[PDB]
Amino acid sequence: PELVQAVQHVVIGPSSLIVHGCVYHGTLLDIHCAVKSLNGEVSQFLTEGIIMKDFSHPNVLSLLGICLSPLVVLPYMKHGDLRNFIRNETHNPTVKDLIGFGLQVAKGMKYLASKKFVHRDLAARNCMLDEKFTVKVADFGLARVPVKWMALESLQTQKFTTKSDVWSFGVLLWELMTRGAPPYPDVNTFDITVYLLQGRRLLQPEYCPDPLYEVMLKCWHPKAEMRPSFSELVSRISAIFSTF
Ligand SMILES: C[C@@H](c1ccccc1)n1cc(-c2cc(F)cc(F)c2)c(=O)[nH]c1=O
Repeated sequence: PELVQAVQHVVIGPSSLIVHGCVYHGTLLDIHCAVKSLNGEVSQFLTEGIIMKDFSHPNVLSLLGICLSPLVVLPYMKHGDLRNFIRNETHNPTVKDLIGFGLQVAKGMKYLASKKFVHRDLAARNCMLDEKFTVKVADFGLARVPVKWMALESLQTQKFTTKSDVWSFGVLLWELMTRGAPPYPDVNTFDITVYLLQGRRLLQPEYCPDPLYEVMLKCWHPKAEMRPSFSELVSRISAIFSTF
């Protein structure tokens, strides 16, 4: 009804999209795009469109538009996801370049948080890279419609907030400083809640600066309230990057 009218500015007409679930290459008119096919719930998908169409930040993947299986049209990202990029042979980003990637994630997340957007699945596998190696926060498989990245309160209560996203970002920083290493590889899926309650945490990566590892430890506080906001994380990571 009114949702139907509110999504008109995000709806793309079939005479403007050429598709060539999963992601397929496609062309858009208003240009090269990525089109994900989505194999009650349609109502929640439409409100997401209204929200994500408002997005305009250099570190956030933009939503070009939506199709009526429903399709999602996103800008094409040449170097794919961040996690696979830091594990690829052809790319050798320095430790300063990895810190820089993390800062771009923090600024895009600062933007998402300024707009009251709780990501729910922040991980390096969900951040894309474009042709200029700009890191763009994205979701490659529905989250608002991954236990080794979830906050303690999310594991126990199933509640997701911006402070629980800060916890996921701490794990994302670890992934970057380890170059795509699986967090908690010897901790069962069914054992992390007790492991985290007992105080235990991920250890300092070999090539991680001491102030940057303190930042990861701040994101992993048992109290969500005691965790640094995204604005604070941008401030602290910019400070580290400038003096590294
Ligand atoms: C815009 C981008 C994103 C996601 C999170 C944070 C920032 C940016 N994005 C949006 C959707 C999406 C779009 C919709 F219109 C409805 C929906 F259900 C999902 C998606 O599947 N993947 C993805 O990367």
